[PDB]
Amino acid sequence: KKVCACPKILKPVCGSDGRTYANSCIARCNGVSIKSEGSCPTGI
Repeated sequence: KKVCACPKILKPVCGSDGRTYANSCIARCNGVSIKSEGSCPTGI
């Protein structure tokens, strides 16, 4: 099984699954799309 290696960049974003990613590249490798900006909350 292959997997993407997350880069060393900062200012993460929120995918359309409702989870945090270091960039759009990572959400895409999980089958998610970018939705909003910043680190996403746990749901609180």
